Amino acid sequence: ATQGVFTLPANTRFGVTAFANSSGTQTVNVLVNNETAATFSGQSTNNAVIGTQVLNSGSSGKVQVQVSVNGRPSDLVSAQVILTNELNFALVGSEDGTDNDYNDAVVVINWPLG
Ligand SMILES: [Ca+2]
Ligand SMILES: [Ca+2]
Repeated sequence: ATQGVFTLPANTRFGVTAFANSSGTQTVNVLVNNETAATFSGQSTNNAVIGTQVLNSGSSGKVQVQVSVNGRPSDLVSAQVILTNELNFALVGSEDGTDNDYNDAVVVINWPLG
């Protein structure tokens, strides 16, 4: 199925944070309104934060995460969790290789902020 796409409440601030666990340099692209809204890049094998930023959900609430390593799109897994009907986590893992640890770039989106 389509992965890494999440519908957020409109005009809502959310945080997006990316970690790396791979030999390769990860390029995390965050699209709000089908237009690019933030880009994280970095390399780590120790869960290093390669980016963190607060964005606004925009008119449509459509937020998309895309991961590529060396210009090759990683395979994505994703899901959304809601705790006490109020605290939202949009979760993405990605695989750039063959071991299928899906942690090569990990992306968390959380809202609401404040
Ligand atoms: Ca991997
Ligand atoms: Ca890995």
